[PDB]
Amino acid sequence: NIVTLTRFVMEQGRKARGTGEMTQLLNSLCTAVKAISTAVRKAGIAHLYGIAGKLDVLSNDLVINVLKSSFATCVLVTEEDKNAIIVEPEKRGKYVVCFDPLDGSSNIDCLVSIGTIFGIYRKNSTDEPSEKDALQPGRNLVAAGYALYGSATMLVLAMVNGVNCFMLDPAIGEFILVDRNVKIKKKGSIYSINEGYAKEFDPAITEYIQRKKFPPDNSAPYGARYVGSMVADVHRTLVYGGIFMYPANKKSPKGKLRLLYECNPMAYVMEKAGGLATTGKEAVLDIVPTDIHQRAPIILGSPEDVTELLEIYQKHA
Amino acid sequence: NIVTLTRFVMEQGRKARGTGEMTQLLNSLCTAVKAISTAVRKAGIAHLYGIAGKLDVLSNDLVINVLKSSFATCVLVTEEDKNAIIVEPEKRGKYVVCFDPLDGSSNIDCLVSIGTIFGIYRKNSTDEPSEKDALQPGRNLVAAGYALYGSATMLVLAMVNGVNCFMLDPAIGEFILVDRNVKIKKKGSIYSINEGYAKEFDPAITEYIQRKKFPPDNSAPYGARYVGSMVADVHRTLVYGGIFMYPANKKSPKGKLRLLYECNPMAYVMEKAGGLATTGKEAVLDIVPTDIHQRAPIILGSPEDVTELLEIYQKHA
Amino acid sequence: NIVTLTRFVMEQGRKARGTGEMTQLLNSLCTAVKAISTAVRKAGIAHLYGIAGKLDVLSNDLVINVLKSSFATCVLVTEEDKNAIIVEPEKRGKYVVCFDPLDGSSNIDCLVSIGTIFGIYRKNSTDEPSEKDALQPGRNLVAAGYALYGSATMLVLAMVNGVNCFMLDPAIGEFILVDRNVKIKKKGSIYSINEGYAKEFDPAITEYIQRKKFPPDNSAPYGARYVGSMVADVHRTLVYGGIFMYPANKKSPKGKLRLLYECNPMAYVMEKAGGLATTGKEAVLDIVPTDIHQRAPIILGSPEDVTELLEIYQKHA
Amino acid sequence: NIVTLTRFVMEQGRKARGTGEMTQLLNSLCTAVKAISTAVRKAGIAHLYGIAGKLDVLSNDLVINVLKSSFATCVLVTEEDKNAIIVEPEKRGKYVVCFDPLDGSSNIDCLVSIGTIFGIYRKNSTDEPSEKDALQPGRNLVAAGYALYGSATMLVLAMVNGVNCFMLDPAIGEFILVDRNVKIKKKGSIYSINEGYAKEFDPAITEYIQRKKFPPDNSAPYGARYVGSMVADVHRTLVYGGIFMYPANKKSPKGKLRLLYECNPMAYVMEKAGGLATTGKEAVLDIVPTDIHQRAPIILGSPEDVTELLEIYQKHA
Ligand SMILES: Nc1ncnc2c1ncn2[C@@H]1O[C@H](COP(=O)(O)O)[C@@H](O)[C@H]1O
Ligand SMILES: Nc1ncnc2c1ncn2[C@@H]1O[C@H](COP(=O)(O)O)[C@@H](O)[C@H]1O
Ligand SMILES: Nc1ncnc2c1ncn2[C@@H]1O[C@H](COP(=O)(O)O)[C@@H](O)[C@H]1O
Ligand SMILES: Nc1ncnc2c1ncn2[C@@H]1O[C@H](COP(=O)(O)O)[C@@H](O)[C@H]1O
Ligand SMILES: O=P(O)(O)OC[C@@H]1O[C@H](COP(=O)(O)O)[C@@H](O)[C@@H]1O
Ligand SMILES: O=P(O)(O)OC[C@@H]1O[C@H](COP(=O)(O)O)[C@@H](O)[C@@H]1O
Ligand SMILES: O=P(O)(O)OC[C@@H]1O[C@H](COP(=O)(O)O)[C@@H](O)[C@@H]1O
Ligand SMILES: O=P(O)(O)OC[C@@H]1O[C@H](COP(=O)(O)O)[C@@H](O)[C@@H]1O
Ligand SMILES: [Mn+2]
Ligand SMILES: [Mn+2]
Ligand SMILES: [Mn+2]
Ligand SMILES: [Mn+2]
Ligand SMILES: [Mn+2]
Ligand SMILES: [Mn+2]
Ligand SMILES: [Mn+2]
Ligand SMILES: [Mn+2]
Repeated sequence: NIVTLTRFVMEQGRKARGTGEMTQLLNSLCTAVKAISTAVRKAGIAHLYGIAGKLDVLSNDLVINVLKSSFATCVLVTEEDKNAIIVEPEKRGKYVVCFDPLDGSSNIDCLVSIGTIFGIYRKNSTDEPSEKDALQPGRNLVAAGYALYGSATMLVLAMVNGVNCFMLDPAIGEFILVDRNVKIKKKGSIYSINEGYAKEFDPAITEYIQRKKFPPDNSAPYGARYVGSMVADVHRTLVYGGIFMYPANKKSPKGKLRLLYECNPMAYVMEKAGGLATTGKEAVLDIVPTDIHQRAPIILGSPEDVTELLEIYQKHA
Repeated sequence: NIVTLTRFVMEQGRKARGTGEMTQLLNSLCTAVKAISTAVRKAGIAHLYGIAGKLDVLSNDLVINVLKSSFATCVLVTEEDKNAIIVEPEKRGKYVVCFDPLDGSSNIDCLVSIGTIFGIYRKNSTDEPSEKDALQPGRNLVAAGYALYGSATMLVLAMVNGVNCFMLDPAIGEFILVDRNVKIKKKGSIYSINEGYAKEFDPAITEYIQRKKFPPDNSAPYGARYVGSMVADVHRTLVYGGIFMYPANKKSPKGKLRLLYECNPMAYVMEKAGGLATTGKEAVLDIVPTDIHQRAPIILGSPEDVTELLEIYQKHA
Repeated sequence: NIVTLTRFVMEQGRKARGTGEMTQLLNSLCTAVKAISTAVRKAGIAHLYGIAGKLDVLSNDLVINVLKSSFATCVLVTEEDKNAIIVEPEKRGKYVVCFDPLDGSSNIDCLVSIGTIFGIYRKNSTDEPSEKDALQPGRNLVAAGYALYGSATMLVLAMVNGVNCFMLDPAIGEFILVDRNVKIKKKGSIYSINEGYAKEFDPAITEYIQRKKFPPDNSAPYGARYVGSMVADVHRTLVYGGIFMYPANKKSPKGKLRLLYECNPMAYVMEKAGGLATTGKEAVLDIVPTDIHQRAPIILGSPEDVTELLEIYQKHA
Repeated sequence: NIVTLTRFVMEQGRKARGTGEMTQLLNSLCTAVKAISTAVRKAGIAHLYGIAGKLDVLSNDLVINVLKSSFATCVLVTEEDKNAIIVEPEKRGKYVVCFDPLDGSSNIDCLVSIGTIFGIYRKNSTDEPSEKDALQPGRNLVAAGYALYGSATMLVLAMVNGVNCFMLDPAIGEFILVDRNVKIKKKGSIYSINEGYAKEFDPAITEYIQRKKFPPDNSAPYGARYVGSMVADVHRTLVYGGIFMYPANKKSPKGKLRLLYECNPMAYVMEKAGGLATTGKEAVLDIVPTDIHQRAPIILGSPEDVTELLEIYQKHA
């Protein structure tokens, strides 16, 4: 028998004996992702083209409104907003959601895969809700995941007991569990980084890449892929294995990727799947935020590949 | 005042005083592509998962039957078929069609952007049609193009008069003309190649790559992108500018990409767009095929970038 | 802020402090209706028509499998099955569902509106579940409603606190609450019956109809409508007002419509909306079943119209 | 070996050595109907309901702009417009098109089946186009038909060679030919009329109705059906057989149905299908219009049923 995301979430919330506050939140997210998927695939575009009678601003408004109406949140952090968003008391819930409504928005014009990233924290210090409430290490995540709008739409949800992937059936608007308890390969054979910044890479990265192209033991070099869309690159890593890197350089001394809504959620997903997610010096999830839009270096993927690179880092210390 | 593919193809058939056989063909292509797009986004997967108690193969069948049902074709060449398909004399038309029904199939599991590529030739001769009718240099192409199933489904059609882009509106099942008479940029800022093969590159490629990462005139380096699906990489090249490369290496000293249904259509779109497509030695469209599944090295993109690499190819000539 | 069926159901289940067993059941139904709607609108028909590579049997299999997997039911009664269906212990829940998967199936060939009807009972006598468990008067319904596949798809759900209508947005696969706490007009102006059986009508009906066409006080006669699909006729009644009748005659001495899955659910819906639902002699909901496929005469609609007819019945007694 | 509307219309244009102007027109109609169908099934309603913070009018605009964008029309007559629409000489073609963009609009709130009706005339004359160009008897129709938005969306197209039915596959946005060269039954078993007007009927209608309920030769009575939407009632008549009637009464001694865009197209489809369409006195197609919004009585359906009533009309002549 088939398993939909709606059934799964509910069953899990029943086992966890929750009051159903999180369940509603996860039901709101799902509805939000289906709506973004539809707009991304361009339904109704003929109307812009005069059969007479913006995509990340819309996506932002969809996540915000749908999360608010779930009555399960109190603090919202969007890549698109400068400050955290405090929900009105009338709609307050106990959850804090950090999300990137549409990641890889430069790529929209080229029809490159894009996605939505989200991380959910439980408000802990019960004071008037505020920004500080979102400043929690990723180790404190109740749930995280992402929706990828690629050749098909997929939702990857990670929670304490594992990672699960749901495929969207757009004919009936239901996500079907297609992969249960996902685990990443120990060792991969694809590395993914923008080599256009080779001139600014630290020595460890430099040595790593060279080791991938020209392996000491004459083995096969790793294949290279770099879609340029984090959700897409990270999704291929999780599913196929390998390592993804966006280390610090010059144009980004602390990395380009934001911690709250890009790095933490993917680090969480990777960890539950049996992979590693480091900064080069430290685990991404243990970092204590100081700014909601903070950036952080990130290297994630199969444990052996990440370990190997980490060995090289120590070597240059 | 909206232009749909169906309206466009008809007007063009009228201006060219065609008998309507090529229009019927292009209409059948539009229909096959809409059908493939739908199976790619997974409409109906719930049934596979028992809601009531391959893709590469389905795509081939869709194109083949839809094309045959057009009564405008005599010879069909597919990446999936060892031998060329000769049409039943009952449905035999005068067009030769070369296609790759689903390119990037290995990427399906990762949900990377995939696509369909086709090149149309007019049967030149008067004897029984045969494989030999497809063996024409790409310079003889009547029409060529591709459909990209990415975040949105797009059809790019190139003919003598130029290149046009049609976005699929999945709500009404109609391709809408969104970019007319497209021209690639003279010079881009992105290079695209699988650097996992560095060990295998000839000295000209190696030096070019080096010039892009460490510019000798101290100009900003190029960004790197390599989705891993030709249609996706080329489509980004066409719209954003830059260069795409898949030169020869241990993986066949002859290149990986197939000439008839991958390189030619793309070389044809590029040239019509004001760009270049070369093997490093000769222009792709001028190669006289000798085998329907003949591979060939290819470099395409903005003219200035392609000419720069051609010069390096000279310097090592 | 918008309200989806998924949110609404959950919120209601939280207020009712249910263990979430019914909530899952209602979530399963919703998924089932979206799947039937898609098949009814003919998605994928091109495949039957050879773009190379039953509707009530399918609908039946969809309801059954989806209800079973909800783990919330123990007894299923379908118009399509001779005997009640006893769920395996592994999947048992406390609910009994009586449904007509696709009503108005003759009408399929003519594209006439069709629908799904369902009534839900709570297993009371806790013995090994069986048919007798379904033999409960409709007054014992926990929930009932229907999905109408007309110009648009709608789900009408009735429960103890009222009637609510949800419109299906097929772009995102979500039912949106569009009408809250529905109440029928006191008096209507449309009567609906198959006058083709005039020769077999009892005197009361005969007098009623004649009173509608030739009103004693020279008022405007009632308009007449008779789609021939109960869900469609009953839905226009509920929404617009009036009276619907399928009384006993000769070819059907006890009426044609079945009590468990056609009469009870619509009587329940009508009652919560402030309308009446009689047999001519008695209220439909108070009848105690003796057979699962039992038939029963039915007259329902606005209270004044039904009362008026009931007065006439008493008159001929 | 599947036939899509687009393929069919093209082949027919080719067999008739058309210049392709009528084909462009029929293609624009197919596109408008797909667009209307989508707005009817409510795709996107979630937006109306604030998911991110008329129908009659939208339908008119869709048909009007899509038709004008065809460059095959000079005069457009719509039920919604007081005056005929004269096309800008820049887009002026030679076709006159009469349509009711959304028939049964009052039924929208009840979700009853609704439809689009059109009749196409060839402008016969050489002076400035005007309203007067639409005033041709229906016998002069080049093409006529309708789209029914019911449980599935169907397009019925009638031309000189016959009547064909195309079912819309909303998954790929393509009409598929499912019923070829349709012929109505000689005699049916269903009559369709609004008996709420009994008080107003002329003696011929009254007697006929009486013959159907109480057959003088003791044969089975006719079943009654009256959805209340012409396209729905007529479409059922065409496919299942029988008779449909909307004679004159207090509601205009001239009938309710409009001649140019409701009666003629339907009379034309019926006649091409081997049936009859009469006002009781004359055939509908032979009436010479005098006003674009001229109403006319109509009776159509199986020939034997229509001839029986015509005889009664004689008996009271
Ligand atoms: N849908 C669910 N899936 C997984 N865990 C859940 C679910 N619902 C609740 N829980 C867990 O129970 C806690 C409290 O639930 P709640 O009352 O809904 O806020 C959450 O923070 C989770 O830790
Ligand atoms: N739809 C069309 N678009 C562009 N060119 C066309 C079209 N139809 C025909 N032509 C051209 O006219 C030639 C003959 O058309 P045909 O008679 O249909 O085989 C083609 O090979 C093209 O060169
Ligand atoms: N989704 C809901 N909507 C309305 N009432 C509910 C809901 N869930 C539970 N209830 C009520 O609570 C009872 C027991 O709930 P349950 O434990 O889910 O079986 C049901 O039989 C209803 O009476
Ligand atoms: N697609 C078509 N289907 C059927 N008949 C057509 C078609 N196109 C043209 N014809 C016929 O040929 C005539 C002239 O066509 P046209 O030159 O396109 O205006 C029409 O008025 C019809 O009588
Ligand atoms: O548009 P966003 O939200 O800023 O995302 C762009 C990000 O940019 C990274 C790649 O940027 P580079 O061009 O520097 O490689 C990705 O992996 C992220 O998706
Ligand atoms: O379409 P195909 O026949 O399945 O081939 C996939 C191709 O493979 C190339 C990538 O190959 P590498 O892994 O060798 O870079 C792409 O650029 C093309 O999409
Ligand atoms: O196909 P079903 O499930 O038997 O439904 C037909 C029923 O039949 C009634 C009308 O039948 P008559 O032809 O006797 O009026 C409706 O109101 C019901 O929908
Ligand atoms: O399409 P319109 O202009 O809105 O008219 C609706 C029509 O109205 C007739 C029904 O009228 P009565 O209520 O008078 O039977 C139908 O048969 C037609 O669909
Ligand atoms: Mn963003
Ligand atoms: Mn981002
Ligand atoms: Mn292929
Ligand atoms: Mn290929
Ligand atoms: Mn049934
Ligand atoms: Mn039934
Ligand atoms: Mn109208
Ligand atoms: Mn009308």
